[PDB]
Amino acid sequence: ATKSVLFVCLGNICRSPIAEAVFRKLVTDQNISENWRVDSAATSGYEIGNPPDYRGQSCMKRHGIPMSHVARQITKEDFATFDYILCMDESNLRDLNRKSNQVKTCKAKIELLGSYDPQKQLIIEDPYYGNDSDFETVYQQCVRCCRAFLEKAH
Ligand SMILES: O=C(CS(=O)(=O)O)Nc1nc2ccccc2s1
Repeated sequence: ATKSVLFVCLGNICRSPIAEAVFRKLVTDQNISENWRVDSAATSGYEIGNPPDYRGQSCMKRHGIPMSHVARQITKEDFATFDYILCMDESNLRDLNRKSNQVKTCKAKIELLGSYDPQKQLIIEDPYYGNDSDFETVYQQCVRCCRAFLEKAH
């Protein structure tokens, strides 16, 4: 379009780097990655500079999905440049809305990624203190939500 989407979670080391990687693969598989700007960022500064939690890498390797990212915090600019900001839970959503009201230009539509899930699992829960099966759940949620978002944005 070019179209753009920013996936957001608390740390940008587990949920949103997986979502970003899943989405980039989907558009690359459909020959339209050049039409999309895809990224991920954190609401917080807890993990800035760090790559995805290696448990998430292990999950993505199993599914054949390339993932390469260094954590960064969302900035005021992101609200002006992204068409969609898709986040994981209600705390992310609250924080993003708070930040968005501090800027003059907010192009982005800010929503829960789970609002796209055909299976209606609204919240994508933080797997950091969970186990490998929690990362797998997060992955599967991202696949379903990302596919539906690409098909038709709200
Ligand atoms: O970073 C993530 C996961 S994700 O938001 O990247 O999916 N979860 C955190 N839990 C904590 C808990 C304590 C301190 C810092 C952090 S960071």
